[PDB]
Amino acid sequence: SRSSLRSRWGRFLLQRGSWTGPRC
Repeated sequence: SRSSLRSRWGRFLLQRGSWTGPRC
């Protein structure tokens, strides 16, 4: 299935909302 675009925001978002590492 096309879970590479409609699902990319699934794990990716976690890097912007779940991964608040030391960076601005």
